Amino acid sequence: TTNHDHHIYVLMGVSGSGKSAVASEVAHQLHAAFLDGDFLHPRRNIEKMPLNDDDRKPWLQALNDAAFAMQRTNKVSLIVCSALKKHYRDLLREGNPNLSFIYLKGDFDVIESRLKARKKTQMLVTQFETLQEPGADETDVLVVDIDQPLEGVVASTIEVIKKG
Amino acid sequence: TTNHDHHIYVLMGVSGSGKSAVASEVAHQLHAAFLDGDFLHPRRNIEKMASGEPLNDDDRKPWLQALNDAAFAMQRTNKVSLIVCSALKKHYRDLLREGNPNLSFIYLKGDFDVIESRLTQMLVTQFETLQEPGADETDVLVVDIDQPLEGVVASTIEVIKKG
Ligand SMILES: [Cl-]
Ligand SMILES: [Cl-]
Repeated sequence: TTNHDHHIYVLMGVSGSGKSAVASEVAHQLHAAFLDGDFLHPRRNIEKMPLNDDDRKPWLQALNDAAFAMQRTNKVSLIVCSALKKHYRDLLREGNPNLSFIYLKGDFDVIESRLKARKKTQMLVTQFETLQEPGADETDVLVVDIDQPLEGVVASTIEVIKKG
Repeated sequence: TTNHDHHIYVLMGVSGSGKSAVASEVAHQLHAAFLDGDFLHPRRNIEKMASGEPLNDDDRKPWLQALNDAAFAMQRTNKVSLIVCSALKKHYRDLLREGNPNLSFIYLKGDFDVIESRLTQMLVTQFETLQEPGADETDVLVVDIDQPLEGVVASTIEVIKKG
């Protein structure tokens, strides 16, 4: 069964919005479970690695199943998944009423500079075109401004998680 | 491709050996990737634990394949990746190793006295299922869990840095 006393937060946003870094630190501070969704891409997906809907299908099912597994024994679970399209989000939501999204939101230049700093440019543009910012119909979406130092993003994400 | 410069450590051992607590802390201190493999279990597998039934080999199969896949995904962009998996049988370990030469195991080892205190019946069954890695398993590093968490964490870090 779904445990309503427990909750899943899917950190979403385009590649470069710092999702893993944020999730890892938040998880550590809240003693929460943490899953970087990027690790569940199918064998085949890693072999290819602008992915398509059919590409993402099995991945999103895996992430839906993982969230279900995580909420059984964890009060708080964080899953990183860009979840750019509303449909991807609805897929994560299936049978998971106790799941919400924390949208790490930033402008193109902020994300572009983080990407340029890492250890692509066109994909980022493509990232933004694909992204459908959650609208008023999605009431389980909380937004955090990533145009701030890492510790601030972390603390904004924590506030968003604790406000309820 | 496999990046032999990168490494995956599967923290193994029976339930109650503190696998998750150690992995979490280690990953954070090292900035390593971390996946608790329990989260990749198929619902049916979850359910057998619901009623308190000990798991089967065919049970564990897709679970292990997905852990194998996750290890391969983790090693592409992380120099150090930690996966929690009890990996009690030698065959489970072999499944995780397939295609992953850069995967080894960190065995959180303790006997029944300790794990019972650190912790009923499943524990007894865990030990029966446990096939302690022998000499034919060279990518197994052993960590004594009969010390505080801080020490376990430190011994685990040392094991990862020795190589
Ligand atoms: Cl990101
Ligand atoms: Cl454990």
